[PDB]
Amino acid sequence: DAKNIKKGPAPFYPLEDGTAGEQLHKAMKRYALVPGTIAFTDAHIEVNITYAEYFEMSVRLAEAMKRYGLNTNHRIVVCSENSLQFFMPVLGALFIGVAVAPANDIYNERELLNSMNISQPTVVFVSKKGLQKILNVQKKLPIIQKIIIMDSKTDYQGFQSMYTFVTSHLPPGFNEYDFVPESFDRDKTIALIMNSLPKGVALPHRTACVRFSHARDPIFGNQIIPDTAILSVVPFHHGFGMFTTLGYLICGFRVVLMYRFEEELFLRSLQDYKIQSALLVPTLFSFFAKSTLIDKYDLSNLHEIASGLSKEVGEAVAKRFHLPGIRQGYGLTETTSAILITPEGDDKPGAVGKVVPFFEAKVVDLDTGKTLGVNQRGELCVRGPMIMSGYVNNPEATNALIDKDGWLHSGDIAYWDEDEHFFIV
Ligand SMILES: COc1ccc2nc(-c3ccccc3F)sc2c1
Repeated sequence: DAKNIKKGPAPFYPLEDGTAGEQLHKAMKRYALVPGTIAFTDAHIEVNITYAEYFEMSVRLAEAMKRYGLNTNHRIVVCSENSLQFFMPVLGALFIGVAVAPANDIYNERELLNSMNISQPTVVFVSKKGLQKILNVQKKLPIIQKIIIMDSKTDYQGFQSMYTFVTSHLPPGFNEYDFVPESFDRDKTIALIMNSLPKGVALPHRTACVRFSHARDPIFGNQIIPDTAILSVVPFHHGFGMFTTLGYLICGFRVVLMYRFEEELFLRSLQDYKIQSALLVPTLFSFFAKSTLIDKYDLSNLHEIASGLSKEVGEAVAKRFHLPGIRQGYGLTETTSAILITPEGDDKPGAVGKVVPFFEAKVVDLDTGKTLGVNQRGELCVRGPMIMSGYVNNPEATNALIDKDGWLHSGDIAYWDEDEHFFIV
């Protein structure tokens, strides 16, 4: 009964060929050519980094990693609080088909070990404040040959920074603008290994490329407008943070970051950076339903607040911020990014929105498995090319989640309405 399978429409702009590395390289190269185009802004220290800086350093890291001997048989871990440097090794690795495993930077040694025992990285990039945990983990995982320091210019405590690592490995006369990223099979080559005990979620490059179609979609993403700035407190190592940010880079936006929440810094940043869009994890929505300080800031450039909710809290937050509603999205680590998203300007309080392009969604009767019609409640199941290739070295868990037909069973109860909006119950 195809009428009861909700399908995404055609993408505004058709799905681009190329790896995720190649598409990020191509977009970023263009922005790099316009001086002063801002990529990231650290709200705490107030430092800006431009696309030219970001592009050049990413390309230098890609080439240095290649000369060091990394290739598609290798993985790297990136372990760090949100920062200006976080995406440099992520981009450099995607440029060369090296899989990236973000490790949650508040994981202790035990959680870290389990994460990295699944990802098995050869090189670990880490912030200064994570160095000790990584040193303690390296002891039990000798596969880690090299630790590189992210937020340092010079060597740090006997370890190379990203800058001196690059200098150690670049050929003479290296040209960042002549560099060409690696081409490979984007379905077979893993881009990201995300954590979901925790398991490892393998995401081929293909899932990111589809995300980049959604990201710049005027209905399912953000329209590419100049001088667009986003404020993001979301962890970069979590799919919500990872896949929104990569998409913002494709778009040329200014990504203003915070690595720890504070009420004044956050509202003052919205005001002073004239933020157009803001990202909140769910507990920060409850937080701003309680806030009264919002009223004291000029938030007239704010177009949207995006949520990775209860209909009550979302309604209150929208009102406090003087917005028509909340831009909700629903996704799992296992689906790369959001597979249901509030279509631009067509929000419904309490809905998670509509099926994104390339995807499909249904709800099924709980004890049965039978597909259901409008306004009927059952388990949400989704099918599309952003679904993980699988949990790493764990086929039983993978087969328990995704059926022989490619349907991923979300575990959540939902229903969809006559306009094809989904509601999670
Ligand atoms: C509001 O728009 C968005 C855009 C991306 C997005 N990703 C989400 C997600 C991705 C991975 C894991 C968990 C998530 F909630 S929710 C969401 C919502």
